[PDB]
Amino acid sequence: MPPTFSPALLVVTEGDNATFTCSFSNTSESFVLNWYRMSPSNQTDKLAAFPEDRSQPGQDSRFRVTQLPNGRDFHMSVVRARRNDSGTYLCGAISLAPKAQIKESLRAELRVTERRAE
Repeated sequence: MPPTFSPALLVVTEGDNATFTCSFSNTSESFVLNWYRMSPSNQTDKLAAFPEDRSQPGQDSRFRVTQLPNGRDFHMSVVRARRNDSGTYLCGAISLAPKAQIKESLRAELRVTERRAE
């Protein structure tokens, strides 16, 4: 039922492929799923989408969407995360029609900790 994005806090190490889970419910039989970073200025920046609504080849390819065999569950991965990727994130969906509008999920935190000594 509700548009969800979890865990509410993900803690990872520098160079990890940091993954969150989105979950969505819709009346529309088909839709675009999309992903955002939320700024301290309270704006949002587009990261990735499925089907790919990212438009341009200037999108950072580290941000990955993968569709799960659950049928309505989705893997949002920051492939090779650095300390600068720490911040707030949130998920969304929108129908294929031109009259559509974005349904957003609740927000979560990404936290990237220092690469350990070995």
